[PDB]
Amino acid sequence: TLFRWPVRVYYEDTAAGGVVYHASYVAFYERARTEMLRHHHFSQQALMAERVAFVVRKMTVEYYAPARLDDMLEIQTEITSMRGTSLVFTQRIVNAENTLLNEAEVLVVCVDPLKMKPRALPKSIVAEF
Amino acid sequence: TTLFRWPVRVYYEDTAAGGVVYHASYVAFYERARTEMLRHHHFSQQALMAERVAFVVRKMTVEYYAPARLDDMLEIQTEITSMRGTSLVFTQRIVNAENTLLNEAEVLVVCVDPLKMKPRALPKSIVAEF
Amino acid sequence: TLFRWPVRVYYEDTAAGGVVYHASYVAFYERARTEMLRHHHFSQQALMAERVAFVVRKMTVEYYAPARLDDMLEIQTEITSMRGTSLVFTQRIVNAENTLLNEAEVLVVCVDPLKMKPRALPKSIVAEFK
Amino acid sequence: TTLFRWPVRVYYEDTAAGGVVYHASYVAFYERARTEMLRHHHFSQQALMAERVAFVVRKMTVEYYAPARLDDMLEIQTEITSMRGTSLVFTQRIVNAENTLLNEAEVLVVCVDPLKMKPRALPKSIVAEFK
Ligand SMILES: CCCCCCCCCC(=O)SCCNC(=O)CCNC(=O)[C@H](O)C(C)(C)COP(=O)(O)OP(=O)(O)OC[C@H]1O[C@@H](n2cnc3c(N)ncnc32)[C@H](O)[C@@H]1OP(=O)(O)O
Ligand SMILES: CCCCCCCCCC(=O)SCCNC(=O)CCNC(=O)[C@H](O)C(C)(C)COP(=O)(O)OP(=O)(O)OC[C@H]1O[C@@H](n2cnc3c(N)ncnc32)[C@H](O)[C@@H]1OP(=O)(O)O
Ligand SMILES: CCCCCCCCCC(=O)SCCNC(=O)CCNC(=O)[C@H](O)C(C)(C)COP(=O)(O)OP(=O)(O)OC[C@H]1O[C@@H](n2cnc3c(N)ncnc32)[C@H](O)[C@@H]1OP(=O)(O)O
Repeated sequence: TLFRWPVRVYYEDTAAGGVVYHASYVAFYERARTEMLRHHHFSQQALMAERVAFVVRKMTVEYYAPARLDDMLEIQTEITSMRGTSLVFTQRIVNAENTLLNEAEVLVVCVDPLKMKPRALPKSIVAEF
Repeated sequence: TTLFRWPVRVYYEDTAAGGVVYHASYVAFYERARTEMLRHHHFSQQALMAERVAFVVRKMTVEYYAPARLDDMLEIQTEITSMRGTSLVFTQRIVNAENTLLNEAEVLVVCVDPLKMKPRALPKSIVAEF
Repeated sequence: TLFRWPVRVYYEDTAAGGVVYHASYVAFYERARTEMLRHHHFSQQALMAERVAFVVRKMTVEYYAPARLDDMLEIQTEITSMRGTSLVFTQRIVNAENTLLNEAEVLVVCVDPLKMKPRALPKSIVAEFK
Repeated sequence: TTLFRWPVRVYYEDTAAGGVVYHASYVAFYERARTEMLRHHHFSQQALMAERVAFVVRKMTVEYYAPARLDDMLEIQTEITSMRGTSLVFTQRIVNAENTLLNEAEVLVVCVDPLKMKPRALPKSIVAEFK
């Protein structure tokens, strides 16, 4: 099931060319994944105290069109694959005219954050998705 | 003054090793709140740029009283406390969900022509509003 | 050939939990491409005079092991293919024990800065990196 | 007056729309220079964390006189001007390649135990380095 998250573009996100810096979109995608988890009752600050954490293992981003200061964007996010210790997020960003700006596929691994050691997905998360 | 409130969620990008918000992130938070205060009064800084009007920070003092942390929902509070000629002073504060005062700042802002970095007078539209 | 660029990890690059934030690596790779180009005298000035800019079209990043605060990293960068209007950069990050932390493949398109429309690579870029 | 100098190149990531360096990026640059001044004196904050020693910014004043721009090579200049109990004051400035003064800052830094966010005395070996 799709999760939608709005993001306003501020000065901090722009670069000298007048458009959003290509790495700023990477952060935007992370916020949307965090809010999708939050919507299903997962706080990563809370989980870290339980020695549960999620890290990016692989990421592909393809850039089609720019965003500019003051644009209101929408990040669209789905969990498309789920396995033992990892899951795949498929994401994209559109602007207020529904123009596709870019899209990403993100492989995420569940780890023990003190050992950086992969651990099985909590069955709560497997059931919730 | 007419106070303006803006909520901000703390994400991983805002945090640093050791588990508190990085000190420069607060500076960005304060800027977002000034931008949204302007938006609430019908001003767009992308729009004003084509009109050769922009705002730059000239001086800033920040007090860090207590840390924010990952997943905190914060409130930025913003007032314009002084205006004259080309510049204005914002007084801003940050509180958390307990109403703990985490941070406060005083920001001197100068209106400039962006293609030249010259100070120019605050345009009458702005000063009329605030 | 191979171009090497050192990068020190600072607090701004780290996140809560004590590792480098994943988007920080993306900026590190961009610095190394910029410095690779500079090493061949393709400074920003030189690119502007050639009426070219470079934009990232597609990028894949593999995160094998974390960098941490105070690590001195080495970014290794090579142009692995060059065709028409685009370049592919292959890049890797190792730490001071030569542990492979990260690698990336970056498709970069040559654009004119007016419409940001694709344009053929400058003959000097082609001549230098063939 | 044992000044420490640190060079910084301005990259795209540091700039904002309009073509100047974003005002918060200077704050990061000053932090890098303090960290390198500590490193030159043989201290690592990652290592100090393991000993429950950390440094946090308590107050900062920044003055923006003139902008840095893409690809400028800057020099950050840093001195410790006060050192007392749990805290130090850093005085810093940024010049560009023509020695134009772009920026000045004063930063009050407090030593804390990072697990309790509670101030503690400066490590004796750090006090010895900068006295
Ligand atoms: C971490 C501190 C806690 C706080 C979290 C901070 C949150 C902030 C968010 C970020 O910015 S994360 C920072 C950037 N990312 C990193 O630093 C991660 C660095 N990578 C690692 O440390 C290791 O790669 C990792 C611990 C994630 C995995 O180690 P391994 O090499 O032992 O993984 P392994 O080979 O055992 O396989 C793990 C899973 O990935 C799958 N996998 C690995 N490579 C794959 C691939 N290339 N394609 C498809 N699947 C792949 C693999 O099959 C398996 O799936 P399953 O067990 O569910 O079947
Ligand atoms: C820390 C983990 C590893 C290090 C990471 C370094 C990252 C890189 C550098 C940074 O980015 S630092 C992040 C930004 N700075 C901060 O988060 C510092 C936040 N400030 C504090 O936690 C305290 O002010 C500090 C421990 C430094 C000093 O506490 P004190 O009480 O000893 O000093 P002070 O007298 O100056 O405190 C002023 C006011 O803050 C109040 N306060 C202090 N800590 C508080 C607290 N934890 N919660 C609520 N209020 C607090 C304090 O009681 C007092 O209130 P009143 O004036 O009304 O009496
Ligand atoms: C095009 C940008 C559009 C907006 C995009 C940014 C929005 C996002 C928010 C930010 O991140 S703002 C970026 C950080 N802030 C700055 O870069 C502001 C830099 N400051 C200046 O360019 C000038 O100080 C300013 C135009 C604001 C005022 O110039 P003034 O000379 O009329 O005022 P002032 O007397 O306060 O300037 C103090 C000293 O700086 C000197 N100065 C100013 N501009 C200079 C310059 N360009 N080159 C060398 N010196 C300069 C000025 O002459 C004077 O030197 P002296 O008192 O020692 O004689």
